[PDB]
Amino acid sequence: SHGGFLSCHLIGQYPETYSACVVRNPVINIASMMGSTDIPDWCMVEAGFSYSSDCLPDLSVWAAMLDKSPIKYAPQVKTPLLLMLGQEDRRVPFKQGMEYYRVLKARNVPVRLLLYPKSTHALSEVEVESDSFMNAVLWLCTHL
Amino acid sequence: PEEAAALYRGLSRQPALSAACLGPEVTTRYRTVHTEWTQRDLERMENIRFCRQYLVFHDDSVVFAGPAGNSVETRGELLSRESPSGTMKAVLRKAEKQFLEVWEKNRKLKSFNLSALEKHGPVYEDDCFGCLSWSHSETHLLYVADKKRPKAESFFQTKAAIKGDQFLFYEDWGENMVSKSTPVLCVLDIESGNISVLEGVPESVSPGQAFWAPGDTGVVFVGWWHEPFRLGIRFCTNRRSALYYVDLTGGKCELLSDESVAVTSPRLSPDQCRIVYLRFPSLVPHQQCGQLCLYDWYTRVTSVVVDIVPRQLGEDFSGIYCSLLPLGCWSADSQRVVFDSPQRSRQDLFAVDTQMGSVTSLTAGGSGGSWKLLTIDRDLMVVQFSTPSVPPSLKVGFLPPAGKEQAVSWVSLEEAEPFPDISWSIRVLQPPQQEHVQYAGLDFEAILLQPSQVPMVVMPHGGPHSSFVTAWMLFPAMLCKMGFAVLLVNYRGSTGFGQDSILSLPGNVGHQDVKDVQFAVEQVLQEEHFDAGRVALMGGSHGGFLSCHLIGQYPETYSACVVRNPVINIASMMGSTDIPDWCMVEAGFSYSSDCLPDLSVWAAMLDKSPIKYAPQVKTPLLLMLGQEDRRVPFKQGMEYYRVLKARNVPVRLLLYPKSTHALSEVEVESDSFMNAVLWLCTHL
Amino acid sequence: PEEAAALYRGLSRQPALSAACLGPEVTTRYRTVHTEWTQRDLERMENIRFCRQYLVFHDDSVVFAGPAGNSVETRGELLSRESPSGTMKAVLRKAEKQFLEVWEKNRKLKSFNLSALEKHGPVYEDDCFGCLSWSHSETHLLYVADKKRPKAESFFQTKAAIKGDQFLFYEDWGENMVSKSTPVLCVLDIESGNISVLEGVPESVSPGQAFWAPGDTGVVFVGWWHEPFRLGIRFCTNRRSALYYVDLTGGKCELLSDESVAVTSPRLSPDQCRIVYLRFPSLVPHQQCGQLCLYDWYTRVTSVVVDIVPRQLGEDFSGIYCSLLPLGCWSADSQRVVFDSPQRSRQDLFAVDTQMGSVTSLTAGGSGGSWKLLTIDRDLMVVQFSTPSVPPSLKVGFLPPAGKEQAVSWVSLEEAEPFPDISWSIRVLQPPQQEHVQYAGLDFEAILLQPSQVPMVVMPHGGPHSSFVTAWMLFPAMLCKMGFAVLLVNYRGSTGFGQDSILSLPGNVGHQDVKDVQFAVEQVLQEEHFDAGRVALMGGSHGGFLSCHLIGQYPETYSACVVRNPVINIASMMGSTDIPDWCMVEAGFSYSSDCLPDLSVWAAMLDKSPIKYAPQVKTPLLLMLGQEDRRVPFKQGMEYYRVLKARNVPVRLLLYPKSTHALSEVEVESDSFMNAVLWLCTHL
Amino acid sequence: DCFGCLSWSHSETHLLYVADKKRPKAESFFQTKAAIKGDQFLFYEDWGENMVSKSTPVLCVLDIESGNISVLEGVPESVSPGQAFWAPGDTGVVFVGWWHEPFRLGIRFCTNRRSALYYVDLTGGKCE
Ligand SMILES: CC(=O)N[C@@H](C)[C@H](C)O
Ligand SMILES: CC(=O)N[C@@H](C)[C@H](C)O
Ligand SMILES: CC(=O)N[C@@H](C)[C@H](C)O
Repeated sequence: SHGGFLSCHLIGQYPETYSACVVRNPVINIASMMGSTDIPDWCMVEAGFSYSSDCLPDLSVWAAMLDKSPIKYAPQVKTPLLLMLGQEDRRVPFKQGMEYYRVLKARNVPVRLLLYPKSTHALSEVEVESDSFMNAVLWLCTHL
Repeated sequence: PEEAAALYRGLSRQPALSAACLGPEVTTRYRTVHTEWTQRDLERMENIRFCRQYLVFHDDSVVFAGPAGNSVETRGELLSRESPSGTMKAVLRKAEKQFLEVWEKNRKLKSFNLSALEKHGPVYEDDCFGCLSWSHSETHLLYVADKKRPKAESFFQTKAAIKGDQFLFYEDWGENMVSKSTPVLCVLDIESGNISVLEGVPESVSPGQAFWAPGDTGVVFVGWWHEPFRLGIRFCTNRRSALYYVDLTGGKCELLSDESVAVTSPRLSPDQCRIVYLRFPSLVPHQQCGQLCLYDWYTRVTSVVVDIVPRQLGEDFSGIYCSLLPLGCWSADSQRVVFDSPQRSRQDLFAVDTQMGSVTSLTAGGSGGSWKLLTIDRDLMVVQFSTPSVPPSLKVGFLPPAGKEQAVSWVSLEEAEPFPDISWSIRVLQPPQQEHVQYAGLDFEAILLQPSQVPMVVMPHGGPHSSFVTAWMLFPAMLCKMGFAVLLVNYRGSTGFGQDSILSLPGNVGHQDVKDVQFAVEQVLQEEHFDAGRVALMGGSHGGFLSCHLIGQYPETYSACVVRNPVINIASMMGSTDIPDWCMVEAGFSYSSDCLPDLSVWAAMLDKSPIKYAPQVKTPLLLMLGQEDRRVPFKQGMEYYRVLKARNVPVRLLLYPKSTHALSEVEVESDSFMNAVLWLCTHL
Repeated sequence: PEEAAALYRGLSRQPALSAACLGPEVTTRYRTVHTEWTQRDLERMENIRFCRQYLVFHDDSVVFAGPAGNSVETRGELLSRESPSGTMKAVLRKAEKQFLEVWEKNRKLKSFNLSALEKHGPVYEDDCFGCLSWSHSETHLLYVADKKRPKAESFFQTKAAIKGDQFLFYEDWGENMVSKSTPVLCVLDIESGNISVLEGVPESVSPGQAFWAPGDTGVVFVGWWHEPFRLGIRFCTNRRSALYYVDLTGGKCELLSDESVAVTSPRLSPDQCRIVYLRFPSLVPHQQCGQLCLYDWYTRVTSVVVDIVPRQLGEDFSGIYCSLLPLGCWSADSQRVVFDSPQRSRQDLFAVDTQMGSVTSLTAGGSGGSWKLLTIDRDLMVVQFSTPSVPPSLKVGFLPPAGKEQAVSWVSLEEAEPFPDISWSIRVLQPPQQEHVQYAGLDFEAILLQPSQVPMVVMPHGGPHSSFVTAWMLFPAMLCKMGFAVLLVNYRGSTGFGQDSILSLPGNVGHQDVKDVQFAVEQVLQEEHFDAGRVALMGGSHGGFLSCHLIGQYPETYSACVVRNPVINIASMMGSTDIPDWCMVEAGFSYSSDCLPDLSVWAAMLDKSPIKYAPQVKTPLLLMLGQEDRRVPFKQGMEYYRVLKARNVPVRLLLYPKSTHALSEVEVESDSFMNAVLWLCTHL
Repeated sequence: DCFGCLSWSHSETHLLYVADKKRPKAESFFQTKAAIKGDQFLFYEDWGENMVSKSTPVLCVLDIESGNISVLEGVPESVSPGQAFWAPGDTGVVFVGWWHEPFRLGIRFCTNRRSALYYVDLTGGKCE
């Protein structure tokens, strides 16, 4: 989640310091996230603007959320990545990981994706959790 | 609510044609024509498909024609194709599993269980990739089916395969193509019963629309490029593609057309010496005017039989706008091709010579109407004719020799009773300031329906590279029967008006078509003298986008609005859809796969979106959304709904948990239409 | 096992006719004939039903005939009936629920949901009671459906009806009629859409076979008596019944025939002035020779057009043995009736005049074959012809005027390729001592199939009041193809040999037919010079009872035996069968509802049971039983098996958990047949 | 855990819990009949993440002796109640009310939603 947001920021801004990365349901674009989520106030508060129910964001607000997003550092990533997404996630929509995956695939960077059709923001199902943990451990053992 | 329900029940009774074919000629001479029809059953809430047979006695003249039995309903049939000689018939049946059966005479010769053979995935039943072609030797069959994914198992499995790859990701072809990643060509031998997959298709290409080469030596197909992404393919004819030929044995592959432009709909002449297809020059708009290209099998040469008409090539032709050519389109002489294309605000049939290059309109003249060609075999043409005031009817004609094509006589196999309470007309409108510099002098049209103090309903088409034609439309007809004058607007950028009209729209979506619709409404109100107090809007998809723009920029001109799956924010839409290039092209920027938009691009899409005018809306609104829509995500309507609800504006919302971009389900369509009619009747 | 499977697959491919109808006459004159066929699909393990249409051009002569399309499979249709004028068509569709649809031209006019109206139970799809008749004014429909049982609830029900009657007992009509207690007549008005149940049927009578009276004033039906018990009705034509007429309004009821004899199959003349039905004089045997009775609607008089033939009325007639007359059986002149009846060891078509009383055989002479009449309209007859060496074929003929009926010419619409590797013949046998005193001079027949050191298979028919006819039988044909000579025996007591032959059998079942079968086998072995070392037996129901007797009474004459649902003890069967009368009659006693069998009765039944010879059986026996057989309790076979097993006699038992007395399910029939062949082959 | 509650009465004779409200029955326009027509596919907003099909809860009180179930009639219209418990003396119910006007923001992992503490009498619908 937010840890994935920080991990993407770290692998983007410091490319030659890490050898692997595993992220589950990350946040990639705040501006695109605001339109499709159940907590639109989270994006406004984290960006730095007060949230108003009867309001429409201006161009400066969108510019701020675009500048703070990790996708801005996408064309500098050079570390293998593994993503786990929940197709029924409603807090962080699953398209956020897919746009990052598309950007990384366009530049020919090794990326692995696993999509769970019935999971949620927590990945709390026994089978889902077991499979995700085993895949992450094998990925880390193989690359490191 | 009882009168509206009765009217809908009455108007949904009329059937619609789906396909046609011609049987072998029997010397007593006469022929049999097989027609397939579809209808809506409201008691069962389903789409019933049935079949019927007709007999035509011919001497190059239609001596006699009549029915030859009753209608028998068929269930479970996906694909069918009669034999080239008419002896046999191959059918695909979805009995959970899939079966391929070969009927001959009055007995089922053999049926094959495709699933239990464990060689491929489920077959393709769509029109973009689905194909079933008999061999020229009548001994083999060919079709397209999904590839076989290796079996996967969990890490912790009790055992008396790849472990961990259970939940891998497989990308599909966007809208209405769920779980369709990579198709493959399969060939079945009827005698032995074996199934073999071809081994010459390039890795980065998905094949389709295959047919057997002359001599049964190879397979000719159309390949679509899916590297690095899989863009949406429904309602889009700008995807990179090519024409390929692959030998049955050895895996040899050869290229037959250019690799930097879309090519589609290839057909083979009865003489088995030439191929004709459609080529699209540009890739920016999702629907444009193509050119008819011809390829010689022996001489190995290519030519352009028809070209792109800039504005209009004569008073009868405006360009080729059909996505798929008919399954049978050649003539007996193997020198002429008959197709059906839109023209202005109607649809017509055209015949094109592959040597001279002239195009002649067979249905030219008259007051209007829509004609559709179903098949042509041995110079016998089967045609469906529809008009806004009469349900579709069936007709059979004979193609006269070259130079006298316009003198064609029709025989009515099946005629439907018309509705004499609907009068329709076509109005031509010239824009004022509003005209651009590169493209000047263009005019658009609008169809007006009135009964034969009158409220009006304005309907713009989606697309925006689509068009309205004078055919049988259920909803406008029932609205006119209720007492509403209906105006369907074909603004600048529609199809059937030349390539310049299509090319003018991109880069100006939001400030040019809205003005065109408003001007059409104002001119019609001034001329026809209707009731200006009660005027309503009702648009679907892109039309909803235009309707929201209209109700935002002109608040005191309308009294109601009904929108289904509208587009509200382009910038937010770009991130979650299967066609990201649509937003970039409509905004005015070239689409690049390896690119990230800047702040100026986001500012442009924000300025062109209708949400910018949200705090000025003062008209009641009704929204219909599909929770499983993948072309226009359903959050787009919900953000507009939230903005309108915050300002305390009366809004009604209906969400269908299993619908799609089309709302094509019988129950969904019935409920949505009834709700819209009640809303319009109550508010107006 | 591969060769036998391939042979069965090849021989099961041939289709079989099910029904036929004739369309309206069109003046160009020509007519359309609709044929329905059934086939066995082994890949899906189901029975596929499809339809086909033919065209016949007539000038009272068949000028031309040929096919008019392909075959389309239909699923979910239970009952159908074309309109009397041919304009419309009513269909019953089992889409969980039941629908009644009215098709006209190329569109479904209206469909009614029968279940949601909550007026009656499920409709009847059988042939004994099922009926669907259009009104003479073409505005109403009539059918038969189960009665409505009042709702019941448990004593302890959580509530936000009768309590305690949840598990009440409702008696059904024996075999193959589960959950069918009391039917009722329902009339549906197409215009309004209402459904009304008639209110004149007597309480102690179940109605059926209804049709509209002349003038659309009332309904004429056949009523069956079910007081105090409900005896089995399948394969039985001796149940008390009568002919009743009930007015639509007022509930008036009238009787038209005698109330102390079975009457069935009433038909109405095209002139709408007379009715013809079949009357059965005796009630003892389950199948006998009836008489054709005629009733005048205006004069209110009754007469006997045909009577019971004691031995033989000429060299071409032996009596009427058909349970149901064809749906269309009258002629245009409304003075002649055409039916199909067995005669000796074949089946023929007969025409009977209702004024003179003479019966003429249209298919008289020739070498053999089986003819079946499907329909006759406007003196045009549709006929199915089958022979043991050729699958059934379709034919169309014209009925010549009176006095020259034997000069009828046929036109072959559809002909099936024959099998030239099978030769069949008919043998006549005269019994020795073995002849009774009351009935002397009777002779029986046997059909012999041989290829065109040979083992033989002997097959007696069930019934025992049934018969074998020279028609297309799958199992004897495949056995002959394997290399087995097949002998089908029609012992004394079969049908098609006069009333005396039928009446001789009762009271002597167990010591007379066994000797007849043994004599036939001995004579055939002596004459044809086959291999006496290898001779097998195979039979079902009564045939199984006979087979068991033979292998016990004659120990060293057979080398194997395959029985199916056999009768092993009549005494025990009496209390566990739906037809307890059969046991009493066959044993030689008069069945009485109010009677408890004495010791004498029991003794007789046990002495005729084949279990009294069990200690001597030494032939390997293959037993196939249907767990849900309600005609012959499956426990019968079990008791025989136990005895033989205890005495160490090779017995293999294959119990089907859902099969009935017929074991007709494709999955059961395919396995049973296959297993049988292997068994016989191995031992022989 | 946000709204679920089950509290015994102080007199040990009643029970109280929270359950979803009752939506009026709806039917299609074309229904075969031997209710509101057209409102079948109306929209009901839920409480965001992991709370699918949970729009407006209500307080229910069950009497063990008689077996009747009664819904309280004092909760304000624009407030969803929860975390209820019996007041001292078994005279009323004290609960926490969350505001859902005009939107329903997500509530899982969030503790900044506007709310208040309310007291409602069993009979009369008095609210404080
Ligand atoms: C409050 C929230 O949105 N959290 C997601 C970003 C992550 C599960 O942390
Ligand atoms: C191509 C596309 O996205 N169309 C939607 C906006 C609408 C169904 O028109
Ligand atoms: C009349 C009848 O069904 N009898 C049984 C014994 C058998 C099926 O023959």
